[PDB]
Amino acid sequence: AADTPTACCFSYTSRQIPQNFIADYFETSSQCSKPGVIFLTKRSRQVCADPSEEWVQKYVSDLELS
Amino acid sequence: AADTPTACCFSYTSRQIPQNFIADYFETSSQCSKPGVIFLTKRSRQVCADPSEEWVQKYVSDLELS
Repeated sequence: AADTPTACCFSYTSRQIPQNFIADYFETSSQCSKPGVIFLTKRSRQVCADPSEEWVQKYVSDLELS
Repeated sequence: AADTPTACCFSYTSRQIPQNFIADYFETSSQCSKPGVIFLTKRSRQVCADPSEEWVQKYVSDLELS
C-alpha cells in the first residue's frame, strides 16, 4: 500500500530502550524534515530515535547482523 | 502514547474515494511539510487526500456532523 502516510520524527526519545524490548527498526524516509530511526518494541510500540546516537547505531547494527 | 512517529502526506490520492467507504478521518500534524487528511476506510486502508479539494472538505464536515 501507498498513498499511505509516511512516518516522520519530530522529536526523539531522551533515554535508551532496554535492548531486549526491541523487535525491529526502520529508517524514516528522506522526505522528512529530520532523519530518524523508528524502533518497534515487543508490545508493538513505535519509538523515534536519533540516528546519530551510538546506541541507536549499535541497536540497528545488532538487528541487521541477526 | 508518544514518542510515536507522526504521520505526514507527501502526495494525495487522485481519485475521490466513494463516500460510503469512509469510516473516519484525521488531519496531519502542523509539523508536516504539507497539509493533509488521512481518510480511514471501512477496510482500514489509510488514504492521504488534499484538504483543499472540495470533496475532502465535504467528507470531513459530514463526519463531524454525525
